Amino acid sequence: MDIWYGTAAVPKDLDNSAVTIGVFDGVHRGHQKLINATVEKAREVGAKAIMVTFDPHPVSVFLPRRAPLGITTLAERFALAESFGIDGVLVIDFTRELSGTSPEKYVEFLLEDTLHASHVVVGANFTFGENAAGTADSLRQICQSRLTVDVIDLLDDEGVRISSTTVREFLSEGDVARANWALGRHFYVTGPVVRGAGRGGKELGFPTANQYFHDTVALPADGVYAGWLTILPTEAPVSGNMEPEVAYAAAISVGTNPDEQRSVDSFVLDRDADLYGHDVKVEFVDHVRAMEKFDSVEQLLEVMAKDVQKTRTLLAQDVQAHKMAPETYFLQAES
Amino acid sequence: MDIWYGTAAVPKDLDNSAVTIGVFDGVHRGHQKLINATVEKAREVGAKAIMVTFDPHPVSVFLPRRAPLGITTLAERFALAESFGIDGVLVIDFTRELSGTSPEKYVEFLLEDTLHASHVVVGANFTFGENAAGTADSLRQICQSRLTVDVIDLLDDEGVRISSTTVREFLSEGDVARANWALGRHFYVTGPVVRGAGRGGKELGFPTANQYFHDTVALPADGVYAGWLTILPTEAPVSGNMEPEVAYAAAISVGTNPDEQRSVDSFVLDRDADLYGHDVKVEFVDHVRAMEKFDSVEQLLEVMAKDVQKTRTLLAQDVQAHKMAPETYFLQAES
Amino acid sequence: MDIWYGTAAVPKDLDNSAVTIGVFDGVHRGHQKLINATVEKAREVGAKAIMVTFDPHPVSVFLPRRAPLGITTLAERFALAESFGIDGVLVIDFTRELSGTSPEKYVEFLLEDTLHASHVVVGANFTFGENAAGTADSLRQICQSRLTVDVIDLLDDEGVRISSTTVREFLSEGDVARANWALGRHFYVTGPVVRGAGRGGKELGFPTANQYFHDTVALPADGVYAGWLTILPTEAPVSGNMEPEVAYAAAISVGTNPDEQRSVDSFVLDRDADLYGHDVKVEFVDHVRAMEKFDSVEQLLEVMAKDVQKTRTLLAQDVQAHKMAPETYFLQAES
Amino acid sequence: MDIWYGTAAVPKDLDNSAVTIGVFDGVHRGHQKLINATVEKAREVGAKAIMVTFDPHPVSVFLPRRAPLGITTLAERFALAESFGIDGVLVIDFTRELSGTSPEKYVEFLLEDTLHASHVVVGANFTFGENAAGTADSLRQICLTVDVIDLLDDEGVRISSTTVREFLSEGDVARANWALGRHFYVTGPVVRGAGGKELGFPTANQYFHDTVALPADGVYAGWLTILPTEAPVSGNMEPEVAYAAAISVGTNPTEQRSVDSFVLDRDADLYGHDVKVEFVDHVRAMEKFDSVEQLLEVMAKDVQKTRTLLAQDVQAHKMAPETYFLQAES
Amino acid sequence: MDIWYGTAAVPKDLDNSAVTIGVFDGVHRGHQKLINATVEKAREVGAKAIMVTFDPHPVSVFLPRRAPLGITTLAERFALAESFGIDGVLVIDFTRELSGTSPEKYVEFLLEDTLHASHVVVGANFTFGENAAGTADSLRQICLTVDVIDLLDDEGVRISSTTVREFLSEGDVARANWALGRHFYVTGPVVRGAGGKELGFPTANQYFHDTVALPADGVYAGWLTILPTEAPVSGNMEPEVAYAAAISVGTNPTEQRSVDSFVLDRDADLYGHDVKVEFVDHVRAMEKFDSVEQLLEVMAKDVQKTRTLLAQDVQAHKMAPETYFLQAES
Amino acid sequence: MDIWYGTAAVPKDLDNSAVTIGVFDGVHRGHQKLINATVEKAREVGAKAIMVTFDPHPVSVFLPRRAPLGITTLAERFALAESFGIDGVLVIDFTRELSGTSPEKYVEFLLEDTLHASHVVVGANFTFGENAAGTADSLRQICLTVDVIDLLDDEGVRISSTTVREFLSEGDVARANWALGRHFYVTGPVVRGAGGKELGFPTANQYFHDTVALPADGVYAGWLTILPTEAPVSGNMEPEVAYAAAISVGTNPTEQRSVDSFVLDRDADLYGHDVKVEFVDHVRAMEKFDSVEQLLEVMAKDVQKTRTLLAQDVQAHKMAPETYFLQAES
Repeated sequence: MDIWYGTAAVPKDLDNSAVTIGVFDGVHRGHQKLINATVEKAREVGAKAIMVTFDPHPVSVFLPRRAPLGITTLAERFALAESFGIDGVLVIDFTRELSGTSPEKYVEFLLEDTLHASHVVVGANFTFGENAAGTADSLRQICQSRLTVDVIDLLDDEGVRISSTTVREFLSEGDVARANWALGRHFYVTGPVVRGAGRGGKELGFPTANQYFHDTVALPADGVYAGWLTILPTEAPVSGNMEPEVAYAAAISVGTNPDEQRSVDSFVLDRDADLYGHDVKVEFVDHVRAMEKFDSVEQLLEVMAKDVQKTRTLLAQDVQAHKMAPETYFLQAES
Repeated sequence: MDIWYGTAAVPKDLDNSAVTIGVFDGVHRGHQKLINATVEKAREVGAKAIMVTFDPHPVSVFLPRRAPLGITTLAERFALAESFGIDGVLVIDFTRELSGTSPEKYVEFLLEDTLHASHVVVGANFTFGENAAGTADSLRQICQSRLTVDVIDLLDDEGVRISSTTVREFLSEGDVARANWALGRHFYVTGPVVRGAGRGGKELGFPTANQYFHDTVALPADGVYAGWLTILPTEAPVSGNMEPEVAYAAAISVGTNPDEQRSVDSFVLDRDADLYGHDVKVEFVDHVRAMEKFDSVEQLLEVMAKDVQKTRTLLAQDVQAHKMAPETYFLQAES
Repeated sequence: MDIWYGTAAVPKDLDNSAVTIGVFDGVHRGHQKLINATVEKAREVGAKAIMVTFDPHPVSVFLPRRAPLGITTLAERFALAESFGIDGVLVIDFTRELSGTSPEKYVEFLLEDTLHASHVVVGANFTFGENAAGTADSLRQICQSRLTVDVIDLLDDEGVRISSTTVREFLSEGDVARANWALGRHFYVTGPVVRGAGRGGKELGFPTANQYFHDTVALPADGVYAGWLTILPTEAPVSGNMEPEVAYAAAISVGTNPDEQRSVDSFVLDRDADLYGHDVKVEFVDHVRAMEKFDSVEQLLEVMAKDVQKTRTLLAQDVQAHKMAPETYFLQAES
Repeated sequence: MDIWYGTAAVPKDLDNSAVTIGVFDGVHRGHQKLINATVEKAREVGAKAIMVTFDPHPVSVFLPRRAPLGITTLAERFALAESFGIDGVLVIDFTRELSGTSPEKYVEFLLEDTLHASHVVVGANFTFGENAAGTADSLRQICLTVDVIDLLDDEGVRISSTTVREFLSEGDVARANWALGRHFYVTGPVVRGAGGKELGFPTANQYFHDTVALPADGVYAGWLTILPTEAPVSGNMEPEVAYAAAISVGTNPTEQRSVDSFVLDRDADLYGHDVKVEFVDHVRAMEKFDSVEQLLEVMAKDVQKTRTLLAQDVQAHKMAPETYFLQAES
Repeated sequence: MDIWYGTAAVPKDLDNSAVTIGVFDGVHRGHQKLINATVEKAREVGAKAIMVTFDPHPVSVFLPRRAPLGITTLAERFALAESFGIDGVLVIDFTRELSGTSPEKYVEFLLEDTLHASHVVVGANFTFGENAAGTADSLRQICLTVDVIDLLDDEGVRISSTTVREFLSEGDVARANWALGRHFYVTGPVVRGAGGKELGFPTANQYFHDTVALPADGVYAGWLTILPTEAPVSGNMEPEVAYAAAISVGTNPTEQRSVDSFVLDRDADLYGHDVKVEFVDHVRAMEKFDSVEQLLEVMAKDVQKTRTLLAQDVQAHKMAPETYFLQAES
Repeated sequence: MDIWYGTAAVPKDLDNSAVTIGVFDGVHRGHQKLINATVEKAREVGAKAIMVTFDPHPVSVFLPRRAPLGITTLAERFALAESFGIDGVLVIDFTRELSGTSPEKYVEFLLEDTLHASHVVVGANFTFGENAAGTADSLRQICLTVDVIDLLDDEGVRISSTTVREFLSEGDVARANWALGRHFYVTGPVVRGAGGKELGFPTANQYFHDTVALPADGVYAGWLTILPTEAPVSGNMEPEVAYAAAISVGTNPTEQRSVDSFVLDRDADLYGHDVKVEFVDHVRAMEKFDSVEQLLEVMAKDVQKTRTLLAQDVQAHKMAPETYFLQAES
């Protein structure tokens, strides 16, 4: 999949495209409707399916450091776009271009001159141009004859509007199950594993993996979650009895540095391993409990054992729910 | 108007004075009663009207960094004193002098030896001398024969006690209208304009002016306010269509750095300007709304347009209320 | 009293001991039951009475920077142990040894090989060995024949469980009287006195002593307390009219730096002194009031005088309660 | 003078203009040659004299926080351009536009479509377009009359923003001033320091951010002016008069810079006012003091030396202020 | 290869082993002599080749934050040991064990009870036990065949972790590489910088913590490789190919280090990928730039010099990468 | 000894006194001449010997955070004054009083009204009143008998707070001690470091703020004393005995100072105790270590050198401690 930063990086000999445009933060189920429609039309006419997206977040251009939390990193947005069949992503920076352009010139410059589009797919909530004057309705009238426009309704399901906003609200409440339901997959983060408390292995109380994430990353509320930890493909040696590319059952503690840097510390069920130096994916399945303070090692280990018990039950159920479950996983029936 | 720092800076040949003594933070309507009485008596007897005030705040001498927030800067206290007819301000630093003096020696040294006063005006709540032993009643008895004393009742109006404390409470609640009512003018701050989000001009979403204030400055609660922005007299060129010395209608967003440094970002109605490098006065008129987070540029601009609508209405009313309104102003009837 | 850090520092020719094992944070009334039983048995058999304790806190090994607040410093734990008749303290660091040992090998290595114990005294809640598998019951069965075991019930009195946890809860609520009741003494801190607001002496509003404590130190909730300040033995000269080794009546303000560094500022009743450079012990007796903000020096001094009035009453009562009262004290009947 | 941020801010009805282009940092004597040529032409033809300049500094776009120190602020660059008769400044941000463009489309977009220029004045070192391909040579060929002006050499010294920054960093403010064609200055609010009659408390305390070019740490002779204000002044100073001053430039150790001004023969405290400090000559390097007696002695010597140096500056009145206060002795 | 943290992590059923012991920082050519001897023996006897190493660095236990800079990370130490055929690494933390022990009980506890060693390979400088009393001499007497290998001297230079750190600190990466027996490298994620087609925006921006040994600030010729990934790549680079690159090493002033790579003749942005940067030779010391023209000119000269140096590296292909991209000219 | 903060704290019924005035930082041998003369007179006449001193340092009032480093703390200044027989110290804060006053009213307010002095002893360098106008000369004329004592010169060296600070900054503690008339020392609480029997873990770890004068970074021979306490001591040290020690002075890089004491032939941990560290002579400059073997070797050499130097100090017993512990060998 091609990735272009700014209109000037798009190949001049681009022949034809079907285009979808949006922030696409999270690539949730509504976003997938736009992408699927774009891919389908591109196939039909023998064109490239192109996503136009935005980095930095358009809100951050007006209100620096008050933009919405990123449901996914830009990199994972690319990975998700590719997985749903996008052939190219054009990333637009509103501090560089297209911020002060009229709706008419926006379409002329972006859709026609740059992308040579024959079809554009946008959500009902789409806006564009100076002071957000262009709407989904405007785009339909501006693109009369010149190219076909498919405006897709926002997705309402089980009485909830699926949007980046609603996914962020679920995460903030610790309702990862509802977040997952709206995303169409397990919410996840990926990152390197650092040195933490003790060394991973025989001690139940030392995490298998310690990670830190910056305060622009959307994470579930502080607490303990059932989930799956996967060591991403690697030839580096692994300390202990975990293999790369397998989803291992884990109890995951999300915390906040006492400093809004967040910690994600994973306790892998029934395994003795230390994952320092590896890149790992952590997917969240369900909430287990709120954070609490411990007054003794005995009490700490007791609560950890209960976390393991409930995690095992939640994950045994997740494996059945199954469109989301991992293809290759490890979960023991008991300790 | 003369400004003296410490008793030693007062001219030795000072002939005669009528004196008022207090912190005078805010120079609110009660303070104005003390000042007006002092100016009147000074005129009658051909004397100088002198304010004795205190910097740092007397509370900060005992409890550093727990003094009350400054309603105005010391500099603006001077400007306000001058505007009500004070001829000289004596600024006393309790870390340097007069902290451990008996009431008797306080009067002897300050009022007689230093200021050569024939009249003193104080509020009913006045205290002085070591461990605050001197009261308004004490001053009357100590100054028998030697000089006349006028003790003025604290101001109660519309069932509220007008004091620096009550003004601070109104500001903290976001009730700038009540603060203004107690002050007898629009609450304001002045400062240099810095570089902020984007550049001021055609974009409705970029502030016309970005400012920052230290955490010792009393400001209204975080939120959006209707008010007036004035570029103070200057020969420096101005980017865009604002002229110096005119009060321009503005929607003002008061925020807090996510760090208790406060931001004041002003969106000037119907103008396209960037005020970087200029000193500006921002006066607050009324509360418009609480702060909120924005999930899209469309939503942000929508709320900003509603802020403008309500600001225009509040300011059209302010112009009529009129003892406070600015003498030279710009406010369009519509966008 | 001997203090050994780690098993390797214990004398190889140690002949015989009666041992008690625990964190012992606070050396509260329950802890004293364990210590008293250990001292008694050691005397009976002509052995050394040994405390095995832990630093860092065992919880901090698993959850760094989330361990419980220290009721006392390690140093004061030593001082308290000595005062109840302990002959030696062995300090174990679980990052260095005994963390991953089986219960059987824990007893073999620590109690037999290192301490040559003939008797061990533990609380009903005692655990030991890898993943806390050893209990008070396990210890009894493991030590069959080899050495006698006395397991002492946790102390319940007046419907409260006396534990380090309950003492910490009382302190956090500002209930120093209940904390004191559980400890069997006045809760106290000791530290050097630094330069603070003004200089101690004639001014009622300047503290006699300013102190700061790190955020790992358990202190009562922010507010004002009645208590006793003692200058610890010293030949250094003392500014003002306080003598070393006398408990002086004081109103103590506990605060928090606006930074979780805590301040303890003591206003010594009826004394004029500045304690810069001295080490001082501050013991808490009862809560007087919550913290408040002051808008004037008059108001500040008024509240301070009321603090003195209530402090004098609370301390006059404390002197009668008397098992805790200080042996040598200064408290005037009136100002 | 108008100020436009970006090409889209420029009025569409701009009928005609004479344009000069450059960073113009310091608006030194070489820059004045370009501006003077641009203004003379415009006033001759009744057209607007336009300066195209750059913020952030073009280097900082490639190397953030490794750009050269600002000889003046952008605000003072506007003030100086206006003082030399420029009618409009267009400020270009290379992170927003005119970066990836070729020389051909740079000239078409900027000079023709945006500014409708009939005349353009540039330095011999001028470059433009992607990879700095465009040169003063490349501009001439593309038609719009083009005046290319040699870089200024005087007394064997190349006058450039670089050579001015060198003089300042070395503490040689006299040479800096000679290259600038005026006294180097900074302007800013006065903050609280230590308050007067006492010789050792500064009349004014100021701090500056680390991107501001200042002379090397040391003591300098200069002039302090209170900028026009109706606000009251504590002590015996009046606004809009240049007062003789010994100026101590320092660094906050363990690079926020301090500029503390001791005004000669005046007893005043300038807290809250905006003040202009112009530097005339170097007096001495920084030193540490072990007693008050020593400090006050060296300060009296700073004053003596300052009087002499400023007396000379007044006589060679080309750069001296028009209304000033300076006593011959205490 | 297995990795065991502490003696208690080692399998109890470890029947037999050939062991080498040391800090092994950098796994330089002297270290390879020890590892090669340990591996040859084990493969001969069908036993496990074991490396006992130390984290934290033994010096840091006595002098926290005064330990020598890490030539490689502990992770790269594992990767290198595995590359030379080591079957297990035992990592010892001296704050947990083997510190207060005598030489006798060190050997008994570590080599006999834990590793069941029949052969041990150590450097002539090896010491152990409390107060570094144990020596290579003291090890021989205690029976387990012991091979003590002289420290490596080549071309009149002692090859040690110390001499490698010296070469790096001086900017002499060529000599560092000669002592290492490979190109010195670092690996890490690429972060955001300034985004391409523009020569002056780096292809990849990286930062490193202050315990990482890096060459002296300056510009170096090297190779950048995108580590194996299925993630998409922006621009015309493929994973697992070594691309020619001019690498600028810098320091965040007022010691976080930056490593910014300008990949020759490629237009790409490697944000979010993990990248290996190997250093071949020094090009130039750091310098400041006063214009874009100057910056781009020096960058073109960096590219020219880099092409030449890398051409030489390719020819002397002992340390050169197996699959690489390098153009003879623009 | 009484301690009064400000003139208003002094008892009104103070009937008579002999006064000395000065900063008295370090209470060096020149200061002792003034104090001795003041005490002898008072004890002769049965009056109080009074020292008027200054906090903050008078320089810091003019130049905050540019004052000279404190040779001792104010607390140790009180302790030293008391040790030389001073009956009261009056501490003057120049930001509170005696600043704007003339020489005449300074003497009237301080010496007559406040202290009721019949005798005053000052150094030849003494100044007072606004702008340091008052001198030792100006004091004599104003009647109160006045003894002005020359500054101390010995072995061709001027003994002053300045020359003591110079010796310390250079690492020449022997010369500092000679000028002081005692071993230079600091006192403070011992904090946690790395815990013993191990030679390389310090017996005591301390930190000091950046206003404390300390010798240059390096290793020194000295004595460590645990100050009187009933608190238990871990290991084989007793309170109130001076133990031989190798003392490492260091700086927290990227200026908090460390003082880490390795007590000879003792196995102890002094966490939580207050400790006095006195410096006798310089052993070596700081160096970096690349191995534990090297570190322990140099530490053994530090111990050997320390034994020799302290043996000499004991013999020339004028500055040596009265009760000490020092072994001739391990």
